[PDB]
Amino acid sequence: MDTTVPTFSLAELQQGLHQDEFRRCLRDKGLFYLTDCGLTDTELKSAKDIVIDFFEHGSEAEKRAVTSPVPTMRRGFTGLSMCYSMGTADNLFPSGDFERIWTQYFDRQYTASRAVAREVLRATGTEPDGGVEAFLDCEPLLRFRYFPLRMAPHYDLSMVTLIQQTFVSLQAEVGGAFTDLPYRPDAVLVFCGAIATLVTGGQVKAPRHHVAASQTSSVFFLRPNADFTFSVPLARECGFDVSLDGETATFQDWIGGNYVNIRR
Amino acid sequence: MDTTVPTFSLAELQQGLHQDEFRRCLRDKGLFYLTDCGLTDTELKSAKDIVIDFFEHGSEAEKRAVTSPVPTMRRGFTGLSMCYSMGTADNLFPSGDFERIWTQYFDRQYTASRAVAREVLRATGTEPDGGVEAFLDCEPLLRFRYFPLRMAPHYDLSMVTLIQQTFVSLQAEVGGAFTDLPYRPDAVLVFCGAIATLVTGGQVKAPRHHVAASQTSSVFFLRPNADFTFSVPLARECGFDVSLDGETATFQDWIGGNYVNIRR
Amino acid sequence: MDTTVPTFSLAELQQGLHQDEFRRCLRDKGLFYLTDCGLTDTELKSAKDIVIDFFEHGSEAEKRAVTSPVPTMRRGFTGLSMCYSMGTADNLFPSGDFERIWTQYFDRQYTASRAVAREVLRATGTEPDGGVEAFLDCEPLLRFRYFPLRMAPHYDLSMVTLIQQTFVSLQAEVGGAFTDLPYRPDAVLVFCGAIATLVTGGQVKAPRHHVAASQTSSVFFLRPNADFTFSVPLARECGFDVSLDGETATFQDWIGGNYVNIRR
Ligand SMILES: CC(C)C(=O)C(=O)O
Ligand SMILES: CC(C)C(=O)C(=O)O
Ligand SMILES: CC(C)C(=O)C(=O)O
Ligand SMILES: [Fe+2]
Ligand SMILES: [Fe+2]
Ligand SMILES: [Fe+2]
Repeated sequence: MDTTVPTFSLAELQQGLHQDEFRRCLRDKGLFYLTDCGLTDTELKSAKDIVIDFFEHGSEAEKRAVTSPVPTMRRGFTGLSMCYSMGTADNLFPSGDFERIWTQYFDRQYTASRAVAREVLRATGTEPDGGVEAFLDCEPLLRFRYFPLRMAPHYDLSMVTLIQQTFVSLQAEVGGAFTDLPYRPDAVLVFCGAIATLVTGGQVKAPRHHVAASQTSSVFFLRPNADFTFSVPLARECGFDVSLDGETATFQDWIGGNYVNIRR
Repeated sequence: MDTTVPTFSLAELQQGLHQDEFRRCLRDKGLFYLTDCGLTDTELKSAKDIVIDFFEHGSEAEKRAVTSPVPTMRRGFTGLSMCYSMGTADNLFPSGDFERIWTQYFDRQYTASRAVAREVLRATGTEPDGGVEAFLDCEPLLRFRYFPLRMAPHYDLSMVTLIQQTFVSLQAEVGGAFTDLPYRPDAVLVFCGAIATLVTGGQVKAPRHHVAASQTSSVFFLRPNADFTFSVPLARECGFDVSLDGETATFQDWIGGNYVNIRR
Repeated sequence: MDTTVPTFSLAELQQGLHQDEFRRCLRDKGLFYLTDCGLTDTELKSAKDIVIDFFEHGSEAEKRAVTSPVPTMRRGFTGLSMCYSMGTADNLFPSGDFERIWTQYFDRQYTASRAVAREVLRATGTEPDGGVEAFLDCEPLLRFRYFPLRMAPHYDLSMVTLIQQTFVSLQAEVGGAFTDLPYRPDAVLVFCGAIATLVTGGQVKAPRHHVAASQTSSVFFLRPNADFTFSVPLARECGFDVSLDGETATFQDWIGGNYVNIRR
């Protein structure tokens, strides 16, 4: 088996091309680069520069105004390296220019994430309980980190995670070995998460990955709604060590009352 | 903005003084020293000496008699450095003298914690679902540690946490930088926790803190009851990344079936 | 008190012998070696050799065929050192010979685990809610690790955990000090877990242990069903820091929707 991380054009997938290859990739690797999805180094520059400007030239007062009262990294500024997070609502923006630039950037990320997830579902003949569109109108989280192992091995609990980033620190398990994941100015890196594995009945792999040890990274988590419902027996069938009584359960029943993005 | 950790007299607060300054502190810093609350180095000496005596001169048999069958550090003796924990009931005391001394010490800590939390609620015009007194008649946990980073950065999930302690190891984020928190023989240190943030609708900050690397520390967590109820949309509004279906939820729905005191 | 890790013959226990000594051990130590339970170095050789052969001579393709889409270590092969896991159903076997050998090995482990747990319940006069047999027909997990501190201090959340293994790395807290736990070709090592503490009302200790830093170890967790029910007030009485509203709760209510095997 070739341990090369493949690349797929979103447009070609939506045209019904490379279906066998796509299904194979999802099952055996669970990761791939995605082109023709409206996201490149171009649509990233604007957002990157303005947030970097904020991280470097923003005053403690300005940063305070966009910092949540609890340091959860859900919205606004966070000092972990620095981070800026946002979602579909309840956002914290430092300026009008910043808001316009980041709202557009977030929208493009959310659109691309839903589109590729839509293809993952179609290629596996998966109809989520409640329908595809209700499943995809969810609870995304975008996190931009600035770093002027650096992250332990783990897998994502998202449906899919889109990464842009800017030495190759990011590595993922492929074929049984850690493969480097360099940036592609013309594409976005896609990691399938445990929810893709769960909703498709085990047809999709959620690969482990980590960051080895100055750069920036944009991570977009497409996460299901709390009421997303699934089959308990089926979950057991593909590796989930669930402690759920009954035949069906929700994302909330499984993970709890607070979103958990990664797992070791 | 001045990054000085302020001090407030509990008596003066209860008199309606320094309200604007108190509200400001709660919002921008989330920590402060508290005087005139019935807790000083005097009321600590008795408890400290007797527990230290136990840690140093107690036999393995005597320690066994006050050690829980599961090493949870909820009640009795624990060997992590050593620790002694207690609550409102189901306690484990090694001697009659010990029980009298620590029951009085616990009562003073619980009274002071409820009193300052009462002021936090009043200064923010907060009426918890179910009322103030039902909210404050809760599930406190007192932990005394003896140490004859030493603790990773985190925030507390309590309403408020009171610390006495005895080189300055304790540090908290203030103004965007770690500020030392030395002991005050005449005051107790108060950290606001995530529940203060939650119940007040985001009017209170839960500051991150840690312990840098021989001394003793008394930590009192004022924790809500499992059935404490709050608004889900409001929680989302102040930074909580909740995965809760519906409009209202309980502490148990959010955190789960076991108390969690801190979060990184 | 003697800090020696005792040994009990399962057959002698089932005959009503050494009851006081057994109860004492369960209360003060929570661990012991078990002989005459159908498990020795003999019944381990076959399984060990064949899995070692797989770990060393198995191709990436063969390992892939028995690897779950999510890296949970619940079933099949896992590359953490390597590991092979199995349960009562939904298993992944690389060959017919492997399946026959490991199914028999698993059955012997499950039978021995239920038998000793049955004795733990009898010696403490414990009748689980719903009855003994329903409690023991549960959700076991067997994990075989190959290692051609190595594990932080923790306690198990199982009813009981059986260990075989093959310098003494394994250590447990006994009498207030870490005692080495060498292998016994004629016996299996038994650690009592938090569920034994819980179901017996605090009559059984769940000892902390860890692995100091090439060998193999077989760990069998006898875990309760999600619907196992217990008394909340009683749980509080023996050290469990539960945040459960009401008088009764289930394992799922306490731990959540995913099994958790250990706790620090
Ligand atoms: C650091 C990025 C690449 C990541 O894996 C994550 O945030 O889950
Ligand atoms: C160590 C003390 C100061 C603490 O932060 C805690 O226990 O939460
Ligand atoms: C490593 C083994 C002995 C263990 O303690 C466990 O897996 O819980
Ligand atoms: Fe990740
Ligand atoms: Fe703390
Ligand atoms: Fe263990």
